[PDB]
Amino acid sequence: YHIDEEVGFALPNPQENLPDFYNDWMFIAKHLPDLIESGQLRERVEKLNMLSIDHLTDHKSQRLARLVLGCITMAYVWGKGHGDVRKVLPRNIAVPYCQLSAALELPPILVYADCVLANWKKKDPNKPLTYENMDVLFSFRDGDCSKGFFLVSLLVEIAAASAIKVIPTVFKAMQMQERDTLLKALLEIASCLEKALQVFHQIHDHVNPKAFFSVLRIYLSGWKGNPQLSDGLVYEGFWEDPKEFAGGSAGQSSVFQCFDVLLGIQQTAGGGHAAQFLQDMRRYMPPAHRNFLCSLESNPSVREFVLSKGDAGLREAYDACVKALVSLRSYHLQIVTKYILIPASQQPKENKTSEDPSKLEAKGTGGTDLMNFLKTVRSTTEKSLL
Ligand code: HEM
Ligand SMILES: N[C@@H](CC(=O)c1ccccc1NC=O)C(=O)O
Ligand SMILES: N[C@@H](Cc1c[nH]c2ccccc12)C(=O)O
Ligand code: NA
Repeated sequence: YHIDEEVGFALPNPQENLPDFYNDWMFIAKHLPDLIESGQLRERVEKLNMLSIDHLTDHKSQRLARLVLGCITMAYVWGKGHGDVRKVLPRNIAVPYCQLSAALELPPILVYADCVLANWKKKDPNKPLTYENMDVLFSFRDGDCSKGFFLVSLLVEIAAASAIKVIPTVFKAMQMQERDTLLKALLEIASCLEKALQVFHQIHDHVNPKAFFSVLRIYLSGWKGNPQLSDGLVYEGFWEDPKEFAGGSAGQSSVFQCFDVLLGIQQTAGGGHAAQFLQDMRRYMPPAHRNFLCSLESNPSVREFVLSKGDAGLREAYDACVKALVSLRSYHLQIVTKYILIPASQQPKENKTSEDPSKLEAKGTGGTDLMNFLKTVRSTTEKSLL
């Protein structure tokens, strides 16, 4: 299911170079802060020729070309972010991008698996995966804090990954009726979620709230339910009608959904605004990760095993996992308040009164409120406690 032992849902050692044939793409993607600032980005994109994708012959090269083209697409549509949008993606970019995306079974828009899971490198290959040994491959604007946002996102992803390798033992232990093994495995998983919560605290010293809200969030914004692009984006020369696709969210992270499905927590079931959003977000995940979540759903319920047992220790190990998931979502609520809500009331993007966000200048849907969505997801988690 293309899950790594060290990095989990992340692409191990992403490719950094494309074949020389695609150098013109690489040059524009590496120079977006320059080309955007100078108002030359759009002109440069419109002057490219069409480059066949036929010389992208391995998965890692295709993932890199998809990160490159996705970054160029965000920059082209939004420009400087001052509201001067482009509603048609030119043929010479749009056609090879939609072909590539169909080969990778991903939508033709920048997603989490591009801008986080494939957008990193080690500075020192021989030194471990820590922030100060790492760097991102692409940024949009000078001072947009893309390095902090993408890399701390990744590191949280890597920390949660250490739980995914226990999930085999969880299911083996149930069928072997292995009480002590099952109980210890659940403690291990909770410990790994506790560690991802620790890593998530690093956001504050690498991402500035106002740069995120006022710069980086622009290029992470899609064209689903976006007043700037009511009917979607036109992929010239590929589809005749505009299409609507949500922007990046870690809604597109398997991580929280992986543990929702493992623990028998039903976000995924019986819900209006929520649940449906979580399931559509699976369309923005790499196919192998989509399948991993669906195989998980087909296993016996860990939760119902644990209720049937009359075992206070087993029940406590399970609750430790649910509790860690709750804390992660409580903490993620605070983050969203600092990085989206508070800036959006200080008048760089207006909602209602001060904190009635459609989530604002963003990407997929806000319905009424993203905090209502996020609170609903968290509240369902805490009602799963035994
Ligand atoms: C750092 C690692 C992060 C992870 C692992 C993560 C994970 C998630 C997940 C799994 C969801 C889906 C809801 C849920 O399952 O509870 C979500 C939603 C959301 N996240 Fe995050 N998140 C991270 C960072 C951030 C940051 C820094 C922001 C800054 C505002 C943010 C903004 C949002 C928003 C606005 C939503 C609501 C869905 C949407 O409208 O996009 N996330 N996140
Ligand atoms: N930032 C939050 C929570 C927090 O900082 C925290 C610190 C250590 C271990 C866990 C935490 N989050 C628990 O939900 C606070 O202000 O308390
Ligand atoms: N979801 C927030 C920011 C965010 C959180 N996780 C993400 C992953 C990818 C891209 C953006 C995000 C937004 O609407 O912009
Ligand atoms: Na582990």
